[PDB]
Amino acid sequence: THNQWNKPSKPKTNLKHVAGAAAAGAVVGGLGGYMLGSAMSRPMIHFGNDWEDRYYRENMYRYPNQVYYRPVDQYSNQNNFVHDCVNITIKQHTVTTTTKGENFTETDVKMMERVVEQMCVTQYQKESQAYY
Amino acid sequence: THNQWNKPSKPKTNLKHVAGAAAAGAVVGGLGGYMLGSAMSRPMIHFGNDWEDRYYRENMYRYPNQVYYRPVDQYSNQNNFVHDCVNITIKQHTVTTTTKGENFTETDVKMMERVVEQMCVTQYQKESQAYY
Amino acid sequence: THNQWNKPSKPKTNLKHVAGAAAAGAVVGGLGGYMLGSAMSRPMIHFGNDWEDRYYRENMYRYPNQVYYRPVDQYSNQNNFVHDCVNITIKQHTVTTTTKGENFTETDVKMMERVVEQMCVTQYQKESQAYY
Repeated sequence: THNQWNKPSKPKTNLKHVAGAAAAGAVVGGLGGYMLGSAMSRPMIHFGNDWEDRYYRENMYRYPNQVYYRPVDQYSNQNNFVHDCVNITIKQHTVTTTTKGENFTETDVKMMERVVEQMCVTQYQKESQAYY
Repeated sequence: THNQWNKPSKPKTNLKHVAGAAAAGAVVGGLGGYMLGSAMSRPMIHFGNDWEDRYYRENMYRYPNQVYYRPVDQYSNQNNFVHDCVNITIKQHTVTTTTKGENFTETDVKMMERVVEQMCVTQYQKESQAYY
Repeated sequence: THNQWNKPSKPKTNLKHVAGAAAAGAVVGGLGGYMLGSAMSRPMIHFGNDWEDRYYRENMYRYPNQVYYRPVDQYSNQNNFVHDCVNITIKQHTVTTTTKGENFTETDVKMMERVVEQMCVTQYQKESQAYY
């Protein structure tokens, strides 16, 4: 006789963001930036009744991977990448307070002429010759 | 006779961000940046009843990986990368307070002429020759 | 007779950020930056009942990894990388207070002419010749 009696009370099980290869917010590029043979995930959760006998499972597995970066004649002049050019600030600030003033003049002058030429300029070639 | 009796009360099980290869927010590049044969994760959780007998499982596993970086004729002139050009500040600041003033003049002057030529400039070649 | 009786009360089990290869926020590049044969993780948690007999499992494993960096004719002129050019500040600052003042003049002059030429400039070649 085999008797299995199961009564789990208010279980909570949460799986979030389970993947073989996870690249949710990845930024990839640049002549073969990311190479991956294979990726596998197998989370297992057991909290019931389990009874097994005389079985034969999951035998003789092979996972052969070859990941080759093997170009023959590769010429790259400019290869670049940047993530962020962030929080760049230029200001002229004045705060003036006069609780009480009788006979006065206030002058506030601000000039910005040629403050910057290049601020966030990543890749360029100027007056340059390349021969192949 | 076999008896399995299971009554787990209010269990909480949380799996989050389980992957074989995790590159969620990765930045990758640059002529074969990231090379991975294989990546595997098998997290296992057991808090029930488990009973097993006369079994034969998970035998004879092979995980052969070859990761070769073998380019033959590779010419790279400029290869670069930067994460962030962040929090760059230029300012001219004045705070002025007068609580009481009779017969006075105030003059605030601020100039910015040519403060910066290049602020965040990553890769460039100027008046340069390359021969191949 | 086999009796298994299981009554775990309010267990909490948390797995977060479990991976074979973890590169969540990595920055990678540069002509074969990161090379890895294989990476595996198998975390296991047991707090139930577990009864096993006469079994044969997980035998005869092989994990052969070859990770070869072997370019034949590699020419790299400029290879570079920077993380951050952060928190760069140039400022001219004045705080003035006069609680009480009768007969006075205040002048405040700020100039920035040519403060910086290159602030965060990583890679460049200027008036340079390369022969191959």
